[PDB]
Amino acid sequence: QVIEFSKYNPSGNMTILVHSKHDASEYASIANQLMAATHVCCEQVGFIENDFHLVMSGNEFSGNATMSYIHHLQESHLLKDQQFKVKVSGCSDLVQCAIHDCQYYEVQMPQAHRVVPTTINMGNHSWKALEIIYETYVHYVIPVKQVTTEIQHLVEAFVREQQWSHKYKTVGMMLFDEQRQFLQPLIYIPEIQSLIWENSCGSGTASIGVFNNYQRNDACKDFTVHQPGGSILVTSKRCHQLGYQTSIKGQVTTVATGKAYIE
Amino acid sequence: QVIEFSKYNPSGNMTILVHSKHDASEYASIANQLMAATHVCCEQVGFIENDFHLVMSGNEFSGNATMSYIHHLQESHLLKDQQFKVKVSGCSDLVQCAIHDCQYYEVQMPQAHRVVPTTINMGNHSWKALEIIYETYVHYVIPVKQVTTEIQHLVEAFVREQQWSHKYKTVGMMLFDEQRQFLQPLIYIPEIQSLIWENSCGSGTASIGVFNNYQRNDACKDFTVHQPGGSILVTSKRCHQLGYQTSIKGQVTTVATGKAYIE
Repeated sequence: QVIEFSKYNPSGNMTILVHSKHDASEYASIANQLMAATHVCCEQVGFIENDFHLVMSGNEFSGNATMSYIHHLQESHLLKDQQFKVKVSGCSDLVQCAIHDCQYYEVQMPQAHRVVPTTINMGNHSWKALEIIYETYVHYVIPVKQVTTEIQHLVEAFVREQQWSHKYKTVGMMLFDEQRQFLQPLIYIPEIQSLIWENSCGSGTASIGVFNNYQRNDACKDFTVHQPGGSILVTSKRCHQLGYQTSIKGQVTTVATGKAYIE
Repeated sequence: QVIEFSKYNPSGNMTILVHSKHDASEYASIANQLMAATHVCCEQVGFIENDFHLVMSGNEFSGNATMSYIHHLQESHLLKDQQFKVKVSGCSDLVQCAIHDCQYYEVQMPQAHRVVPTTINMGNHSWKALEIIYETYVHYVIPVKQVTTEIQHLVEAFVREQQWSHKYKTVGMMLFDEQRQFLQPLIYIPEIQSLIWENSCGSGTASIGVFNNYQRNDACKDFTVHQPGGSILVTSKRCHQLGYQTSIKGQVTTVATGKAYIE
């Protein structure tokens, strides 16, 4: 079976988009084969179906994969700088997207329902954190003076020991060096006990925007969040009853395009 | 810069072959970019230059990359089952290659100059091993009752503590479960202190052939060496003054072909 694909580098969160048409029932099997390290290899797969529609293999929403799709539209379909909406899996409403100058792509992110200032106990210390609750995941923004291997091991231990609400399909521990504007994102998937120190995290970058809004009572615009795989910008503002309104913006590199062979 | 490439799965030792023409001075820069995990990603890159010529990015010889090239010749250039020779980097003479029935590809491997039965001390135990000395590397075939994480950690410790002759560009620790015909290969590159538990190892599979010959005084033909990423067959015989004559044979899957973008 031949799969027409492109492989993208959105700040190291390697993404494949599929251009060829496949039955949606096959998406998980195709994506599982492409993602393998013994295959083309990537961290997530989207299927491209004015009719913009992106379906992630697991029906989840990905800001980094949506950004990759916007990049594809600009470089391949020669879309001009504009604001438009895209239908993406995991979102009830169309997602606000934009092509900006200098090949920056902006993606509206899921709404933070509420935040809770908390402390988490790891080893012999208490860490102030902001719990940010979304419809299908939770992030903890944990300010640190510096990211260290010791703290990473404490965070791994902490996530494996807690019992996580089944509401949260992913749990994010977002270690944030405020001075260096550096995010070291950990994503935990409780269902499969998967723990990953991500190269970059679009949803985590959006959480830094919410954190900034909560901490400062001011909007942030194109706030740079450095991560292991590059940087992503976050724009976030609390808009009265509409709550936090957050987008991320970044660049994407196409690393390859061609045919992948599966089955 | 556009690079026409194919990505191959030779028992998990992911290999890219480049089809487009490039200056040999550029091979290391192109290969370093393609191999990155933020790029197409692979473990080694060969450049395709009756004139069969394969140049590895680091001018080394790879049995698994040569096998991948033979696969390319069979599936793309529709070469029939035949014995032929290929010029490969790292070899003074042309390399004997074959396309066999059922898409098995055979590659003549570098000659083991000599073997030394030895013991190595790791922790509180002595392990019988066969030291197999080649022109530019050394392998230790270490029979084990079973491969364990504890033994893997002992082997890592052992290779980092020894002082290795500069003759040996790579050092291989070949943990071999004889009963299960299972090889757990570790490759150490002293110069860059790189330590890798390989998915598969063509040179290590050839060393198992030499080991079998030394241990039993008989030839082995299509002896199956199971490895983490699949299996490779080894054919090996000691031929009087010509010494050990060894080849490996295996299957290769093409996972993708297309254009990669670098610079």
